[PDB]
Amino acid sequence: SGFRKMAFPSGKVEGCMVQVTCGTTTLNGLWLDDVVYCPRHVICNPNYEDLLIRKSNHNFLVQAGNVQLRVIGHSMQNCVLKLKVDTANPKTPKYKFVRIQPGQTFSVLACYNGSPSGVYQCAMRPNFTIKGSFLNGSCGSVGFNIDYDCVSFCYMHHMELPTGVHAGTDLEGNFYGPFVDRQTAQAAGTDTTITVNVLAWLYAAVINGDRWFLNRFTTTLNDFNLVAMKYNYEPLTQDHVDILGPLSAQTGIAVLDMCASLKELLQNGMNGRTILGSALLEDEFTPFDVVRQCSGVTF
Amino acid sequence: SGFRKMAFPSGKVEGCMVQVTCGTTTLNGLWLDDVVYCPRHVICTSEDMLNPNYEDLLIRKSNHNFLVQAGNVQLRVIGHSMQNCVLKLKVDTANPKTPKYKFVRIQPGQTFSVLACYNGSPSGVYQCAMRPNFTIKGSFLNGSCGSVGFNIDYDCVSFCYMHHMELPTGVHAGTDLEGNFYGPFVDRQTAQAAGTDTTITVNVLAWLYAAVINGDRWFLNRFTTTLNDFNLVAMKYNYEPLTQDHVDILGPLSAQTGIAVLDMCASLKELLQNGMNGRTILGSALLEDEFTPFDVVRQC
Ligand SMILES: CN(C)CCOc1ccc2cncc(NC(=O)Cc3cccc(Cl)c3)c2c1
Ligand SMILES: CN(C)CCOc1ccc2cncc(NC(=O)Cc3cccc(Cl)c3)c2c1
Ligand SMILES: [Cl-]
Repeated sequence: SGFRKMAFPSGKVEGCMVQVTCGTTTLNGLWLDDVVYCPRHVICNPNYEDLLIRKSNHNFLVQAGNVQLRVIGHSMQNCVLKLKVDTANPKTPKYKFVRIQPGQTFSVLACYNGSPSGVYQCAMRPNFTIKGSFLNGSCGSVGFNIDYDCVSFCYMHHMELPTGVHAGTDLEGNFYGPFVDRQTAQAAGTDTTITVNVLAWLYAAVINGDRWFLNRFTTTLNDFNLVAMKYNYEPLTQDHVDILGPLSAQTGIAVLDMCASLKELLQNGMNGRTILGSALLEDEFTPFDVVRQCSGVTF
Repeated sequence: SGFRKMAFPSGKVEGCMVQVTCGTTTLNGLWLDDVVYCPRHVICTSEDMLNPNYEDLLIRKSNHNFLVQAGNVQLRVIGHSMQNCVLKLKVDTANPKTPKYKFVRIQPGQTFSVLACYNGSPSGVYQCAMRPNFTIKGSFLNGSCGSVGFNIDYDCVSFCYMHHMELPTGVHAGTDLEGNFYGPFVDRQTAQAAGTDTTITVNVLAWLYAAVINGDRWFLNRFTTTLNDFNLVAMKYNYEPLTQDHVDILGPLSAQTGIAVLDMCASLKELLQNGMNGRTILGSALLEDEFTPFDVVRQC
């Protein structure tokens, strides 16, 4: 029993964190094989290729623990700077660079000065921002998932937006959202609730003995979406319905049956009650996260 | 900016998790130097659990009865002893991944990270607090026994908890790394219930200071209170009594924000009386008590 916001064990990622200094700027790098990846704004209207041509290898000070790494080359790929180093990381794990979709969750290893300080779980919002916990010096901190023994790197922190939310890129330097790496007026779009995740979390509550919100009713997918659109909820697709299949079979509650409960929770509230210790409807657990936490899959 | 429930990086602890098998039972062990620590109930059957005589069950065991597995490698047990509710298995190999560590006993209200394991393999990490009733609201399934709770302050891992059992209400009970249970619990299948739980008042106050640091002041009021008047109101909402130690410990946050501890106590009294009125504090619709004053100073 129990339901916590759970992160993947961070060990394979900790062995990759390095500190990158260029001039006055100091941020974090991800050392995989003989390449260190970090936000390109470490060299900072910035014409980045023009700023980079002026730089030489010995301008970038890379520090892995108490050891200095020697930069032997550098290139830029989108908004990430790739520093070729003289030493391959012996702690390099089995890895992939993956681009995630909004609604998908991942673990964040927050670092300052190449040293990991905390791990937390979070979701890529529909507006492409992440509601993270980051201070100055956290840039270059990475987001990941683990599949067996393969670490899938999906996010690298770049900046904080005026509302306190965070923006960054995949490990190929492509931003998530309509954001740019520079000092200019940028705002996060209006956010929406990840409907499929709230439903998965309602199924997790049923599995943990919380059934007060269930009813005898059902709904059509169109009628549910007409209601969901009124409450700033993401539209529920037939793919979402298919993906919720295993949880529906395990609990004996049809997806459109659980949708009718969510409909009543939106129109009438919780009435002083809680679900899984929460007074709000939680959307940062995917259907897979619910299944993994209620089966015990190890890494 | 931002405020998340954050766990310590689990890497130093992952390198210590092993699988311990004794007969039909399989649980997790903590391999530090040449010793593997695990719950002593690994020697028990489900029948034995009612009234087990551990000394009697252990005298009948030999080193080769305990199968210890570290990854794909089998460890050879060369000795065994019992210390309170923990079984200490002397192994022939010292763990090369052994970090700098301490065994610490925590007090209720203190937080720690839990690395949940099944079959000696870590599956997840989460942050949680030792409740005033000595239970932990964890996320544990069958096979999680032997999973540990820790804090990693600076370069040292301070082991403070080892999982032993789940209580009928879904909450968890365990020991410090010396085998001493937290709470009036026993490693026995007897009628045991968690006491009535209370809110960790000092932690809610620290979390209110964290919200002020992050720009949220809607909950503040022009009132102050005496410590006694605050505790008389707090008791009625099942809140732990706030002591003068708690007031002293909240000093740095009080100085940083410019809000006196008894002034913040006045906001909490009002919040307990009025609720949130559709508003949230740090993205929460409830008053959060699993962030200590030290956690707030570390994260903000
Ligand atoms: C001096 N004091 C006010 C600094 C604290 O500021 C902060 C505070 C919190 C931060 C959290 N994450 C990431 C930061 N970094 C940035 O957003 C830097 C930046 C600026 C313009 C464009 C880009 Cl791409 C990146 C954070 C900086
Ligand atoms: C359905 N049931 C028979 C399966 C087991 O379910 C569970 C489910 C969740 C569990 C979480 N933590 C720890 C468990 N283990 C124990 O409580 C084992 C035990 C029993 C009596 C006394 C002691 Cl000291 C220890 C959990 C077992
Ligand atoms: Cl303590």
